[PDB]
Amino acid sequence: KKARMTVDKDYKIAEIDKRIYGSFVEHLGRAVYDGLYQPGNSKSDEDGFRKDVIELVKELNVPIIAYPGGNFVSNYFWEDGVGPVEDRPRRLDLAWKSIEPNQVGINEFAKWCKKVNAEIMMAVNLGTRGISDACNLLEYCNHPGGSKYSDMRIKHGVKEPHNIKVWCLGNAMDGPWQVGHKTMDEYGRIAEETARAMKMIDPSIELVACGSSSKDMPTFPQWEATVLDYAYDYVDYISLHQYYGNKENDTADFLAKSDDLDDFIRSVIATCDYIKAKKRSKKDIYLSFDEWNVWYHSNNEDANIMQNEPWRIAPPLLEDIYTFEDALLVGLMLITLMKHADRIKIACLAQLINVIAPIVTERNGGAAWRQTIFYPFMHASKYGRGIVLQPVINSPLHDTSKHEDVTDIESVAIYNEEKEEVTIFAVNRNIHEDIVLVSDVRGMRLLEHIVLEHQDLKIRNSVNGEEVYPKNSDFDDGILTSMLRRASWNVIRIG
Amino acid sequence: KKARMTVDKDYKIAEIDKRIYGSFVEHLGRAVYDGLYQPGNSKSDEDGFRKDVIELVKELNVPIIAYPGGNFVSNYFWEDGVGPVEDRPRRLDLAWKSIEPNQVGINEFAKWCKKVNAEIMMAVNLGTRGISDACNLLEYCNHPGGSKYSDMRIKHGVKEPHNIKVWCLGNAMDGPWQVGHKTMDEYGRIAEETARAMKMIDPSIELVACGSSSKDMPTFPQWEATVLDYAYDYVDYISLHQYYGNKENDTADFLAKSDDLDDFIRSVIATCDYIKAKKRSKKDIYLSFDEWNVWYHSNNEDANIMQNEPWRIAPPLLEDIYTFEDALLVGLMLITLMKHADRIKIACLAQLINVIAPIVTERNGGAAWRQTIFYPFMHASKYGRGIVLQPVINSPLHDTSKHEDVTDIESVAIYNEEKEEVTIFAVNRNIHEDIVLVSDVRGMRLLEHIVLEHQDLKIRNSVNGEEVYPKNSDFDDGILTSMLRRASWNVIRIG
Amino acid sequence: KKARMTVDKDYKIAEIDKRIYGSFVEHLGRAVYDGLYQPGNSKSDEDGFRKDVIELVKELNVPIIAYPGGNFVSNYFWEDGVGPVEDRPRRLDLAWKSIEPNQVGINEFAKWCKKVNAEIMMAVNLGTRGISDACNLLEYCNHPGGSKYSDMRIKHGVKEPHNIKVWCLGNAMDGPWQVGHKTMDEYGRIAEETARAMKMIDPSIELVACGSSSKDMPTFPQWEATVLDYAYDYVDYISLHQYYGNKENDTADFLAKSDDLDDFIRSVIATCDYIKAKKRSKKDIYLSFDEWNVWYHSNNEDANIMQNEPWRIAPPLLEDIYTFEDALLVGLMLITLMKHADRIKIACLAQLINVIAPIVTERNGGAAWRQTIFYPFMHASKYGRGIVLQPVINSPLHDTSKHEDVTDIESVAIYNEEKEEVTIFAVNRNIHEDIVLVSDVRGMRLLEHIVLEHQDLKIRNSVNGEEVYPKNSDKFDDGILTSMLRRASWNVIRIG
Ligand SMILES: OC[C@@H]1O[C@@H](O)[C@H](O)[C@H]1O
Ligand SMILES: OC[C@@H]1O[C@@H](O)[C@H](O)[C@H]1O
Ligand SMILES: OC[C@@H]1O[C@@H](O)[C@H](O)[C@H]1O
Repeated sequence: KKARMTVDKDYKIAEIDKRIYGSFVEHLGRAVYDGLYQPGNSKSDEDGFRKDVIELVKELNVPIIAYPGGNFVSNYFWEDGVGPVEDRPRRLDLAWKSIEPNQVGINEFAKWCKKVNAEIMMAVNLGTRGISDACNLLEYCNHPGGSKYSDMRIKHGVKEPHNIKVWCLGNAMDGPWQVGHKTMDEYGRIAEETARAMKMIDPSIELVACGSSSKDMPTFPQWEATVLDYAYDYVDYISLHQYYGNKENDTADFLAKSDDLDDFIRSVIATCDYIKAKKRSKKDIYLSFDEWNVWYHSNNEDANIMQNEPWRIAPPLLEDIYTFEDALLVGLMLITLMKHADRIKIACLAQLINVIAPIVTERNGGAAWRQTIFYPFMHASKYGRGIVLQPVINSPLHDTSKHEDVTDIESVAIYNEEKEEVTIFAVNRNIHEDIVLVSDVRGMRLLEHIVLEHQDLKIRNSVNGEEVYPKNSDFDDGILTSMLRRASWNVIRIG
Repeated sequence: KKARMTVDKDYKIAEIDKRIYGSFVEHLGRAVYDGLYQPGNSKSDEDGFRKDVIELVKELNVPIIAYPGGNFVSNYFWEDGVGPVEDRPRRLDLAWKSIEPNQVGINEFAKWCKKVNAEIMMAVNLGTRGISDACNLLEYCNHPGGSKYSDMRIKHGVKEPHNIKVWCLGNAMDGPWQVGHKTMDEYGRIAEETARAMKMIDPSIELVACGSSSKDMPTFPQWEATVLDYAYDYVDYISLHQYYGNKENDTADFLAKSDDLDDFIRSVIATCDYIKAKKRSKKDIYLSFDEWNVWYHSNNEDANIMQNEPWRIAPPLLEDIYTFEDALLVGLMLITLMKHADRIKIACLAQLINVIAPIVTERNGGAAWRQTIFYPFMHASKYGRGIVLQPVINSPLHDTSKHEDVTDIESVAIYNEEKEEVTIFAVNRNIHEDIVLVSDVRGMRLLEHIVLEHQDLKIRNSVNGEEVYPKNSDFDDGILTSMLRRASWNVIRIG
Repeated sequence: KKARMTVDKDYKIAEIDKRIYGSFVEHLGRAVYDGLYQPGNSKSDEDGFRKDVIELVKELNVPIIAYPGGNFVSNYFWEDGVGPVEDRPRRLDLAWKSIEPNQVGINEFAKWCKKVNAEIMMAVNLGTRGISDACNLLEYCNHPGGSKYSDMRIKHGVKEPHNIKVWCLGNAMDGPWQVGHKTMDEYGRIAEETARAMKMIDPSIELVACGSSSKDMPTFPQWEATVLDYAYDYVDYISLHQYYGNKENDTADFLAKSDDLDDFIRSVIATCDYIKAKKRSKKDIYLSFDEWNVWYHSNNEDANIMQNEPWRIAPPLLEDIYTFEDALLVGLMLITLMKHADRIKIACLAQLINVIAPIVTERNGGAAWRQTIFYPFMHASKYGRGIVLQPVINSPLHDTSKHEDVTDIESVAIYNEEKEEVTIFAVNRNIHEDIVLVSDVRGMRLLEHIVLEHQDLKIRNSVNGEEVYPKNSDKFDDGILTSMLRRASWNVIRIG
């Protein structure tokens, strides 16, 4: 019932890179068509972008958006999505068994990222294409002018280069369900050679090597080791993907899965440092966690849609509707991301609009709304800039059906120096027993105490109203005392 | 003089897949140009197809035709053969040192297949092209509309999709004489990935993985093992190729060669089942015998042509003129195919027109006529539909120069119970002795004994007449007693 | 003081293939643009070709020129350089951080080679491209007509096929500074299948497989053995690359480096013979030394030009200005090449115009002069055609900072039978002592003794004048030719 945590400014983990509050838009389902892009809608601007969605994205303070995939990119031909729209083909999207009409391509999606105050992180097709097509796309986007592909961008109506900073070398290609599956050795080579050439066009870019499609793949983490062995000198990040689900309907074990996330991350870091010692390099590889979220609700509808009604434009795929308990895990996942901010410098919640997303528009042009997971992310991105202090914590333990010694209270604190504030994120993942956390600030004024709680752990949000929303609700010597209700998300700020 | 055999509808082998009576047209020599396609000719229809050639193919009841190669496909660019004929290029055909004019492409050959009531088995180029080109060709042929390459087919004048059922992942590429020669691991990888992508576009197709170019390559049968190991989950067949020759002028040892055919088939079946165990699959790989024939007569003239008269259109290559003994061995090969109809589901006489073919057009628009090998195939395709019955047979044996204990009488019975007939196929390949076949027919009337025989084992057919052709030449109890002339082919039907 | 040589016309090494006097033009720096190709210029002809440069090349009697690279070729798309010039794109040259405007492509460069009496040895892109693109280029260039790419050539205004004889399968691709870098097994496989398919289009061409970037690469010589293992039956040559520098500023050691060249050539020959025994083949692979020169003066200015000033048309890259001691090592390398004429059949001075070149044009459109290295190459190419006789030399030796037992004199005799000339090429690389060379022409009138010498080993040529240029002599009565060879000199002594 008690839990003691001592924060101290002097005990840093690292500065937060803001790109860990990024997200991800794939040409999948209604992410784009009847998603952020709805040409005649009364709620859209003259370019067809839903303005209410733009506003909801800006509320999440997303600085970087992965695009356009995802499994989609591994058979995408980028030239299909630029130039006059009347001349753009329709294409089969093999990954998601849909027709892609290519109304949104590089230039429309870059315009959209301007409107939501975000940058693109661009993925290139290394499934069915290779080096020279990555070079062309990079020249098109980043070279000012005076060459075949920069002048082509100019002739398409974009005089200034997009100057995309981070590029991703394909998508995860270790699974037998993706077009252009590669062995680790094949992918290591194409990534090394694509990376080599791209850095010769634009040496200021950063590059992401793709890790395994999940930690459960038998080739994890040898895949990461092999790719980094080949490409180390030319890439800056390795990517990780992780999704969690609660089909077993075990909310106690569900919220313990953040422990598996912590272990996955350290595994990837050890793998990077193993290859570091092997190359005798002084460079550190950072982590790009460019696919993470809860994902399990829509699994069976998606299987129906493929292949019952295949080859639709914008079929409603991956439309997970999230519960309060899902928001609790998304919050736990964010706490775990923060705790490893010394190595994780990029992360993308997957995905942003409609597809397993914090932001939903109702089908056929309907209204936009916030899912339960919208709010833990909004809080983390708003108050979680600054310096991650080392959580030194003793907290009660519990076991679940499949995890052991699960921390009762997961927590981290982030000192914003320019603002003299200190924000403490804490989840009580004791489903039953309320707990108090006593926090010895030895720093270094109790601003507020925002909470995400609800009676019903399976409650949902909808276009008819949010049942889950930040209750701006609930310190005086040096020790801060606030109470963590069972199954709750807590944002405690100090000034 | 005496050989005995028990026929019994309870010792089934398998139901015959009629696709074992298939054939093969490659863009080679006079197969197409000055072959089935002759636009000026008086005997040609509105599309330029020779109508007498069309009639002869239908007499063979060929249900499936492989196209368009062959070594030719390994450097073929299928876009060169579709669209307005005025804009189609002339290409160098490296395999056969010829100019391909591309007057006949997929759409013309598909129309021709309709007129001979056959359908296409399409090979894709995995020599100099790869995944995305195979996907484009499949989309073009099988996707109905609303996408780049399907709409391209429609605009080219073919509104409905061809819906090609069986595709071949390349041609054999183990030979140093083939453009795009692959190692077995290289071919396995590209076959695996091409098949994976193709089945995402059209999951109803079947795919054929290529075997060794012959049983005599050092990489047979490890090539088959390796390809199947990579691609097992996505393919349905493995291909086999076999040609026999009588360059040594030894008819006895020549006719013994279907024994090595049987052994060859067993070797490939064992290879498939070894991999099935390795995979723990419940699927059996079936065999596609998409190249088999006698071929040796024209070998020296083809050296002359490729080496000194290169880059012609329609050079007269591979124009074997077949003898009566060649027809006997073709019959022995058809019997062996029938004996393995449990695993062999597709087979292709290589080839259908002019090129090592049962059908010949003279040259420079001359008349069409039937080679000796035409009639064993016509008999087998006409009456060999139904259930292959296990041959329990005790026959005299003989030695030849290079074969030991060769059975004198080779035989199988097919039981068509929807017509209530039992057709016995038998060859006496003892050339020096006549032999009586006592056939115990555990019942279940004789309707005819049909023969191909001749005194002159080297006699040929020609445009001036057929010397080898079906003769109606000649059981009461339940015991079928049939006299099998030395070096003869026999089709004895009971009902 | 005394070195003795025995020249017998019956002790032969081999007939000299004149393609050992080849050179090389890459789309690099000012080789093409502001070099051989200058449209506006008063010195330029109807095609835009500097006529003064054309005549300078013709004096070197260069029979074959490799083109278009070099690193450049490894990401070159040849179609960008043919067809109407108004429709040719500008492209990023990742190798040299330049813009390639493609005003000179294969058909302009083929015309230029006609004007200097040379042929192209063409390199195909095996970096980012492969089999089918090499087939297309070979058909465009060598197939008469009646097919897609041969007719395309005709449509572009070249009715006759170029009929290019020697093709180079990519460029060396073992280095991490190269677009499309390959492991030895990757390159082995791609070279094998490119070669196989190309020889089906035109069986009369000859093919060069690429060796390592230099002997110093860790994968040398295993790269050469693997590529030859794969492609042996389909290729005719293996390539070698060698450059030398004098950044340590040690003239004696510098001039000893032809000894390393000799060791390098033998190592590659052994490698060929190893694979030959492995293949039980009756065919020897021949050597193509298609990059060799002195190269070091311009390294630092080159590093500055990328970055700081990247993506220019025609940046002034690799503009080494050669000293007299550089010309001596160039002469020593040509002597070494001559001594291995039985296996080296193609060699390429890298490069011909402005880019580490014997011929310079001064930048922004004039005026064109000859570097110090121009002249040993001119002598070797003009008088070094015939039979390499076997060098029997008793030369005094000397040690240097990093080399031992270095001959003071390097010499080789080339017997021309259609002229009754013998030519003795000799270098005295003892920087300190004149040496008399006694040649016993067990033969068989002294025709001349040409000399390249100077008091300043660091003196350079320039547009303002040649400081280094040929002179006579100093200076044969029985069957005994005696000739004093100066301190640090290049010597061409001719008999008739
Ligand atoms: O997040 C959506 C999909 O999940 C993963 O399988 C893919 O990378 C991505 O396309
Ligand atoms: O039947 C002709 C040729 O036989 C084999 O050589 C090839 O696969 C095929 O093109
Ligand atoms: O000679 C110029 C360069 O030297 C080597 O680096 C390359 O092969 C070539 O491009």
